[PDB]
Amino acid sequence: LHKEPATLIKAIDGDTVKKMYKGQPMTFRLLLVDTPEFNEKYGPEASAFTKKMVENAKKIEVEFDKGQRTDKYGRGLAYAYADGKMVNEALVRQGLAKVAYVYKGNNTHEQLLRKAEAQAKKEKLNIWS
Ligand SMILES: Cc1cn([C@H]2C[C@H](OP(=O)(O)O)[C@@H](COP(=O)(O)O)O2)c(=O)[nH]c1=O
Ligand SMILES: [Ca+2]
Repeated sequence: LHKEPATLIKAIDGDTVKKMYKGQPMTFRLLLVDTPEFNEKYGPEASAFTKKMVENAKKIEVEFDKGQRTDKYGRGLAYAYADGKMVNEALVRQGLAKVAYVYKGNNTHEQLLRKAEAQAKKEKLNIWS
């Protein structure tokens, strides 16, 4: 896989971020994770975590996996990076997202994210508290 440029347009919630990619607006849904909805417990905390991470970044990048690049809603499916740190992993490591939606052929970073979730669980963080 490889990282590609994008710019932030708007953080939407814990696991959706609108970005400009190849010069076009696109809503990205973060691969391999599930944050709570805003109306659910830890939903506002997940939204805030993602928002701060992408708004503070000097450099946003997206990385597509090997398989489908958009979902049935037209959302881009990618790993998002903020100054080189993966947002998807950081959410899971903080107990603000579960590893989820692991479809075959778009699962390159699965084991990395599962390791983060185990550590969040051991620490009883947030969702795991
Ligand atoms: C993360 C992800 C979600 N989706 C779909 C599955 C779910 O369909 P349904 O909408 O029918 O439940 C939905 C979950 O996204 P949200 O967690 O954003 O709701 O998005 C994909 O198809 N591929 C993916 O990689
Ligand atoms: Ca969600």
